Amino acid sequence: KHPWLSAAVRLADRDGYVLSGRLSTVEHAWVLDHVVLGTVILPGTAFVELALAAADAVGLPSVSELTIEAPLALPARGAVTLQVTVEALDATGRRGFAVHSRPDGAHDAPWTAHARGVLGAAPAAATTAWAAGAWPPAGAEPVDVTRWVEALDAWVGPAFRGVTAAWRVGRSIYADLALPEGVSERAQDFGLHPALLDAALQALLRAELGAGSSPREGIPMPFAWSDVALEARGAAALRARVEVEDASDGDQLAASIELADAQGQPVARAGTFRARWATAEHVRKAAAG
Repeated sequence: KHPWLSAAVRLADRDGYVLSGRLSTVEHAWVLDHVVLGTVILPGTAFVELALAAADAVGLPSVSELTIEAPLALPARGAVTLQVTVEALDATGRRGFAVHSRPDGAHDAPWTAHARGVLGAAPAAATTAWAAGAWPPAGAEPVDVTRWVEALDAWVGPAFRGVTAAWRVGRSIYADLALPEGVSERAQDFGLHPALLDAALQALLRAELGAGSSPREGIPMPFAWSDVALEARGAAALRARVEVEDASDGDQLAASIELADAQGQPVARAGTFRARWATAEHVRKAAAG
């Protein structure tokens, strides 16, 4: 089952699936803590979670690609209806998909597309030996996760403060991630709780927007993910390795993410995450539609 998807229909007239559900900000008030430069939107890691749920429903192991097209503005006390569409399996073993929402109750309001991509085979496994033994890895320098970062600390609520400690060795950020109290109780209901995957992004941003960085307007916003596969569902706390790619584009940030459980074993990996710097007005306008 899933907290946000209540039906998974295998289509009868073509090779495809339609997953439907509902996201209530009363039942899941934690999502409202995701305030982005003043605008309340669902975290993009929630689209990853929904795509991972679709992969499980259709028997594929990975989200090969996901593009975020438009944010999902969250009602202060209401619900949105969700739909995940999954297309036919092609000769390379891949399926297109899309994630959509519409305001709850308005049964002929138009659907809004938030994310699209392709489901497929899983990429190569990555060791989690970095999570075993010495922690942090030898030679690490601390990242002060309590140091103020305006773009995060001015805005987000408690569910989106999920980094308990972080360090860096060169391009690799190592972090302890944990869902806050209250929020953690639902972790077992998700494939990968969106606030827990978002904590890996928080660790990256605190490292990149922190001490010694040049000030910049706004915040990097995820727009694309590649090769995201879960090995274990329902985790509440993790160790993370976030390896930053050398940025060939000054307006973008890119990294891989690897997550390990408390026993040192793999939980999930994202081959690539890509973000682009966005201003407050850009986010406001995008959420307004």
